[PDB]
Amino acid sequence: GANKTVVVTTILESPYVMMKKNHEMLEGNERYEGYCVDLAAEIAKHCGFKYKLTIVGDGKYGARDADTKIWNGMVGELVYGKADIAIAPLTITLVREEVIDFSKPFMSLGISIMIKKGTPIESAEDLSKQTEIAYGTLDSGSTKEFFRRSKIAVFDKMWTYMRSAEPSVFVRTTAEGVARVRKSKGKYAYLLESTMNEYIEQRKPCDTMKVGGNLDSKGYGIATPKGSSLGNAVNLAVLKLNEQGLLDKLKNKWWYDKGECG
Ligand SMILES: CN1N=C(C(=O)O)[C@@H]2[C@@H](C(=O)O)NC[C@@H]21
Ligand SMILES: [Cl-]
Repeated sequence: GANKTVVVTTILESPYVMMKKNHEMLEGNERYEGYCVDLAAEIAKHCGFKYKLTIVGDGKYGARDADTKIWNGMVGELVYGKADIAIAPLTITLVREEVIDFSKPFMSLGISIMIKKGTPIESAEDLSKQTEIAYGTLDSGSTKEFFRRSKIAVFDKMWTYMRSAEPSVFVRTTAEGVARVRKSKGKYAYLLESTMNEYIEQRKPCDTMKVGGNLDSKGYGIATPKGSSLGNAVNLAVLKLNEQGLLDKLKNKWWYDKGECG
């Protein structure tokens, strides 16, 4: 049939998608800025479609409720037909791959440790061998699942602690995790994706630090409904954009050009 505007679902997560300061005076796609806003424009240009950015209605990434079997978040919007494509820091995972299609990754990352500056922790092993400093993950996401599945002694010790810790060590959003690090006087460490950690480290108040290496290696992908015809072109566009340097240009624009910490 005739071409229609492609509905893009995305999520407010810095520096991927943010409201422009003057969004009250703006309409449509111009309300938003960030890495994924720029990426959406490039994908649409390289696939020849017009598009409308929308913020996921429930504010969530995408997980399946164990009792109802209903998918929430951006994944749900694709699964149930409410959006045509998701362009966001959505981690490529086994369970999501079963219900949606993912492009090859547009960004590489791994699980990492965030501390308040001066916290006496250098590694995951350090965290696992002590109790004074609490530590946790985003409550629904791929980081939590890495710990749930690990056979590595240190990480399994960490999961056994986190899953039963009181009060809960799990947080609702990145912003909550960061705030908890900043306000807990060194007594909370946050396990999160290296991409967010590295962004936050270069934002005022310049009071956090990434410690140690990454624990794994994964990727973010552009997602489409399973079997969608848009999937093939989007996948080729991601590879083409990487090969020409555009993805790294956008990463440097949104991470290090805008660093506030010297
Ligand atoms: C904010 N992000 N942190 C995550 C984590 O699990 O650390 C989630 C992960 C996912 O797609 O589940 N990538 C987006 C979310
Ligand atoms: Cl081991």
